Amino acid sequence: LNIELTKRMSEAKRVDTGALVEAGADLDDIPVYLQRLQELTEEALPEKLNRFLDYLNRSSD
Amino acid sequence: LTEIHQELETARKQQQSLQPVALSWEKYQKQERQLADWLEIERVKAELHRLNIELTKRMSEAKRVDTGALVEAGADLDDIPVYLQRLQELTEEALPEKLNRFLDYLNRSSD
Repeated sequence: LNIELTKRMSEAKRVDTGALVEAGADLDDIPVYLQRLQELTEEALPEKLNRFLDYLNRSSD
Repeated sequence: LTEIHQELETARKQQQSLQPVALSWEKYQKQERQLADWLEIERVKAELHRLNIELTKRMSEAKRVDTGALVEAGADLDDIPVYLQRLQELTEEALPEKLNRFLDYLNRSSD
């Protein structure tokens, strides 16, 4: 499990652009990632898709 | 020439990624031989845990910067040999050729 977890964390840092850059790839850094995840599932994605659709409607039309 | 330069840069990046894998694998080999001689055990096994975590992280890194050959294998200890082979195949045959080609075409576009 630990191996997998570490591997998974790596891929996260592979795609992150600064959200969890300061974080590491050890189990002690697991909560931070989790927190980030909930944010991406709570406020970032919803509001940001809202902004994208608002721009696509106000502009391009 | 830019295509050739990109090939050379990718080869250099792959070799740089691979080398820490080799260092960590040598450390793991030393620890494994120590443990085998031992057969207190818990401390050695925890060090093995740490070394395997480092090994997997380095293997994943090397996979990230790979563009082919390493795709067959995975980021597991059993795949350690192939990566090592790749490193050699670079340091002796891939990186030199590439470099020469680059240093050739660089002179072919300027002189």
